[PDB]
Amino acid sequence: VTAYEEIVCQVFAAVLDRSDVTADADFFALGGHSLLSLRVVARLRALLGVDVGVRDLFEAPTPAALAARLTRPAVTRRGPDAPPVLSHFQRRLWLIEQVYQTRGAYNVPLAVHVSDRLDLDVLRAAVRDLVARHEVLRTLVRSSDDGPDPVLLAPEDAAVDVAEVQAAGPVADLLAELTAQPFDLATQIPLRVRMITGEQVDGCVLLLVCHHIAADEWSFAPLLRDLDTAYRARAAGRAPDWEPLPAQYSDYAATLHDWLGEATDPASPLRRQLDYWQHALQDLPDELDLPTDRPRPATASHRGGLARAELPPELVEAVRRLAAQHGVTVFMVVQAAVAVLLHRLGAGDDIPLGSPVADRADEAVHDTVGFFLNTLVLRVNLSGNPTFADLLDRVRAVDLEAFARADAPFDAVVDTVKPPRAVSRHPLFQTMVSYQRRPSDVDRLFGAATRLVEVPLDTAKFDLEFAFIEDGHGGAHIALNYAADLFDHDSAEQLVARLRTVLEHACADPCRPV
Ligand SMILES: *P(=O)(O)OCC(C)(C)[C@@H](O)C(=O)NCCC(=O)NCCSCCN
Repeated sequence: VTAYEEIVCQVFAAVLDRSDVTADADFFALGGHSLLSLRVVARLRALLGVDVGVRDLFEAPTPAALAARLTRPAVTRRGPDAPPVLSHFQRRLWLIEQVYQTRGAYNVPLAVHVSDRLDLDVLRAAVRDLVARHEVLRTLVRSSDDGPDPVLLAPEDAAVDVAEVQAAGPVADLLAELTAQPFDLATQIPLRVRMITGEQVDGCVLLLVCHHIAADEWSFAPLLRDLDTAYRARAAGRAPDWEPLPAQYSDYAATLHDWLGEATDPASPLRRQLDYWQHALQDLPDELDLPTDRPRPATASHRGGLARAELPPELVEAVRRLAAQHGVTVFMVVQAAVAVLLHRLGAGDDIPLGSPVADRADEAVHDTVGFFLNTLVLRVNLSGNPTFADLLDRVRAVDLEAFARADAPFDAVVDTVKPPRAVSRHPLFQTMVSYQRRPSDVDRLFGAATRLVEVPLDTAKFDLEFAFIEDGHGGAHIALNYAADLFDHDSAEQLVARLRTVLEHACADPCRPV
């Protein structure tokens, strides 16, 4: 759970009086000492509601270490002969592709504009190095009577897919097209690389497409970092000089599945967290009464669109200050605003919102390539018509309770709650909200001038997905990924504009009833 880390950083900043704090910043190096540690401890006790002492700050002086400390064995690397192991995340992502024709909805794109057209032969060499380094990028998933089995391809046997694509038409729609092309997870590695060139592009656009089975959005930064390292080494005619990974994805999965235990074991973390969710999701609505343009079709298509809401830097700043002043994360403010929006549209007082939560606290995977996002149902109650400030308190309590049981796999939660099912409706929630932060310092990759370009998706995973996305340097926008079966594009533009309006009012006056 990243939220503990963000709150610690928040406290460091207010106590040390700096706008300086990152996940790796040492409290004592930043000007903290034993006396000031009292104020960190006191504030964290009031915001997180757990026993913290100077003890923990001494042992774990960084926000990353402190957050992981006050919340299970460390990931251990297995032997060189170690067979691959699929995490329950990967098994669920494989299962999604069997239940539905997703049309590429579970591919994740990463697109980088480059001022120089890259060398396709060096690029292919660098991708091979990237795949050799990260086993998850060359792990196939084959079906069997049972379910899926991992198949780890040897580096020599991992046929990478790297190609140049000339752009006649515009590149942004071409990016969406390349992103949606399907992976056969049983025969192709879950990574595709395309270099878009053309008379209308200056340099090239480098497109990495992963299947989510091998990458979440936190994988963008190590993917670009490692690919940049391999590219520049191969351009110089040598293999990259790599510090080996502290852990492969299968190491993480084996450790996690061993600690999780079996659901029939009453002392297992799995059963204990499932029992929490069974009670926390009792009497859940099948779905929220949302204003759609078309009824829910019999078959889900995963066709989608993308509507953006721009946020003035003043608004971004006000939202950060509103979060800091109420002791919540920026995500929590966005989540509360989504709940108010659905509430005002007539969804009721019981608002379940799905949200991805990264399981990346262990230092061995904090910055590695893989899929670590569990999906949690964050159940927001809005009865009693409280203020926005009251709702921020409710949302913090709901989220911290939930984040303490973030390891129960979402598919096991569904199996435990047993909601009424329907293929055209995602179970337990149909609206997701998340907070995302794009990589910083990716401006000078591959010896050129580089910048990320966002890819307009033609797919959607739920009815609605709201993402508060920070670019790598202080900018932010809201992206609404909507199901095209249900919403016209103009309806989605209006929804995401209303979300911004709720945020404007909240920062202006959070003592206003919702
Ligand atoms: P933090 O690590 O920044 O600071 C810890 C301090 C406050 C320095 C703490 O360790 C401390 O005060 N140490 C000094 C303790 C000491 O000297 N005790 C002996 C006093 S002489 C009395 C003999 N009878």
